[PDB]
Amino acid sequence: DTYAATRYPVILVHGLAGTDKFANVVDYWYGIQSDLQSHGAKVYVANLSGFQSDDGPNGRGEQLLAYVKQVLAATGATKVNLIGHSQGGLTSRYVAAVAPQLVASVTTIGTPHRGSEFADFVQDVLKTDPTGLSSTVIAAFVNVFGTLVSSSHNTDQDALAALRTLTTAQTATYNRNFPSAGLGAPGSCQTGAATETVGGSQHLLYSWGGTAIQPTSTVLGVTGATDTSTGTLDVANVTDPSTLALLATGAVMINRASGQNDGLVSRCSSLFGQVISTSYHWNHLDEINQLLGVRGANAEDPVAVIRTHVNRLKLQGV
Ligand SMILES: [Ca+2]
Repeated sequence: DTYAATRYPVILVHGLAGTDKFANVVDYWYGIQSDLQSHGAKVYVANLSGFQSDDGPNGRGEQLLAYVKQVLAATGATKVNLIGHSQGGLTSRYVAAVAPQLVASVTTIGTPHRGSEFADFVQDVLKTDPTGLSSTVIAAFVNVFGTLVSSSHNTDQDALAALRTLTTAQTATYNRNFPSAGLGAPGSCQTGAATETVGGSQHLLYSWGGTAIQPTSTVLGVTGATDTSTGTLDVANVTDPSTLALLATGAVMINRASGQNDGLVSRCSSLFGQVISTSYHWNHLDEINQLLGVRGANAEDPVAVIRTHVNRLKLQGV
């Protein structure tokens, strides 16, 4: 029907990616491209595997720019609507920066705009252990990464490179080089503006995230955390391995003062443009309806949220 029939094509920009160029990427936004298409959206999913950072000369941002130009040629459209998850939001920021006239909006879904405390933690472990692996938490993350992408003769080094880009230092510098009206003050834990007229082009800036992992009590110097997406004996804890894994990574973050997170990105780091909500009982993969659609008892429907938003865009005139 036309519910999600925006004026400009929607491009879904994945974040967690492997190193193999010749990879497969349709099922990252699990069940989302089809749903959007059923509602009239013209949806394209970018594959940016084999590129690490966004701002190189031969990086993800330039790749995505390429893809945006291809989609436009294929559709006879003049602008696109970028929706990005995790690093995907950061590289959507790059294209809008670099080519204002081709972008109608930039939406962020759990993007570590001010980095990740878990990514920070990992860089410290690697000072001592180059493999990471003596930390069970890191090892948990590596297996989750692997399940979401695949072993393609490896999971290990890709998993780690994925977090490299996302450290507080790294994003600090990125933002310095790639200013957006959508970002608030460093350290304020507030957003910027909902729009931005860059190069005669106004941009609709949106974001949302999930704060399923909540801190609880400090005893003996350590502060607990709770997953608030699950119910007691939740099957999602067995059926989906990322559920507890991201509670573990999320607990590390909490003990590095992140303070409410999806287990990878904290609430404050997530904020960009018009924040639709950060109240979702989601951990980092529930956001993309992931690990094959399993969510805890209290997690909202990822697919409805994104669809409602693509309709929002239709109503805003993009
Ligand atoms: Ca899940």
